[PDB]
Amino acid sequence: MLTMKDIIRDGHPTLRQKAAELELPLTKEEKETLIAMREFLVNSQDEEIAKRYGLRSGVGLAAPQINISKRMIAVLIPDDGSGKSYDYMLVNPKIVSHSVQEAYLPTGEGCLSVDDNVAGLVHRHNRITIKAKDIEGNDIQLRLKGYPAIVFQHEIDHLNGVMFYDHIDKNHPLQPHTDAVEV
Ligand SMILES: O=C(O)C[C@@H](Cc1ccccc1)C(=O)SCC(=O)c1ccccc1
Ligand code: NI
Repeated sequence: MLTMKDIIRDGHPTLRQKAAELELPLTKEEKETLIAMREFLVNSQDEEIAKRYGLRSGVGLAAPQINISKRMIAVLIPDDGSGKSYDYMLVNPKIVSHSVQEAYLPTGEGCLSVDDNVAGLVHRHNRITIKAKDIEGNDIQLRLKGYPAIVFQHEIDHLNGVMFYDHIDKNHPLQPHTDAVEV
């Protein structure tokens, strides 16, 4: 199983690479790492197993963060109120379309690869559409609004070597952009 000593840290140059597109079907090794990625999130969201392996809680993980410069991500966003959950393992994900309307988390964002908390808003597209491949090479099209949209944008950002904190306005970090929804 993956643990925190697998996650590489801010300053590591793999995080600033642009990750390569995978050929299909995937290799057994590639499937294993994507499955594990998911298992990490699951594990980090169990209070006992996180206690035991000192896992920080995660809802998203990009392969670059375990130092694998390939275009795959996992997302595991448990129910939390509404009856929507999000358990996706995606290969070569791509945002094909999005809203003009931006959204943001009022308390900013976090990143497993980052150890300081960093205050500042990260404006994102409130709605998105992603085309991707699943772990068996079948086709996925996701329509996402709100928190999931942000989460998946966060992880996609990782594949282009973009960190959430690059989106912070230097001089007015807590200033909402006009007409942006708070999530
Ligand atoms: O480090 C990562 O890339 C994963 C990260 C992504 C993230 C996206 C959008 C906003 C904040 C962070 C996290 O999953 S941080 C953990 C988290 O937000 C959480 C987990 C369980 C319960 C409540 C919150
Ligand atoms: Ni991150």
